[PDB]
Amino acid sequence: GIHVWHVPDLVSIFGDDAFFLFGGGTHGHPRGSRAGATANRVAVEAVVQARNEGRDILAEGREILEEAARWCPELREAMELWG
Amino acid sequence: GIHVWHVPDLVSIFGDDAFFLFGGGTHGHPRGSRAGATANRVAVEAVVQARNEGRDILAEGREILEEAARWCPELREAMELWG
Ligand SMILES: O=C(O)[C@@](O)(COP(=O)(O)O)[C@H](O)[C@H](O)COP(=O)(O)O
Ligand SMILES: O=C(O)[C@@](O)(COP(=O)(O)O)[C@H](O)[C@H](O)COP(=O)(O)O
Repeated sequence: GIHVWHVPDLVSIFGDDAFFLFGGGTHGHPRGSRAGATANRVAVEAVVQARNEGRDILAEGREILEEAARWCPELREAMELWG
Repeated sequence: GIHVWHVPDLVSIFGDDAFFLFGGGTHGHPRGSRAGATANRVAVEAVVQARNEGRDILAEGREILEEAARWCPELREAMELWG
């Protein structure tokens, strides 16, 4: 039962050599599966980029996700729906 | 100085044989011009189609635009920002 909000913690644990499966976190998006997949893809790619830039993921996950939703609506709707 | 909110009034006054120019209503979108041009395009087609459906425009413009924004992310931002 993972969604966009769990992306920063997941990247902290598993690094880059792992699979993240969003069963209900993709199809549960308020605008279908295409938006849900884009939201998760944007969330992961944004958190990884910040980690590669030296930011502290565990502490700045919320800020990274907000900054990415600031330019991606699909992630914005995903976050405001869950958690 | 016309934005998405004025589309129900513009379509009612002018009909379908006219040009609508969104100069500052396209580039003033909180996410650029390509996002702004989509919100203007979706708003017009939603109002025009709902007029071909027989629904009243001058009274149900707000509702029509809200149903359009429910599935268009670009239109939702434009309606939130202006008015
Ligand atoms: O069957 C399910 O629920 C899932 O498809 C999750 O889909 P959602 O993402 O929609 O919950 C997973 O296969 C199980 O959770 C496996 O968990 P484990 O890896 O512990 O076996
Ligand atoms: O200069 C401007 O304001 C515009 O570029 C509109 O920009 P916005 O769309 O940002 O207002 C138009 O040329 C004038 O409004 C013309 O108005 P008229 O058609 O009455 O000459």
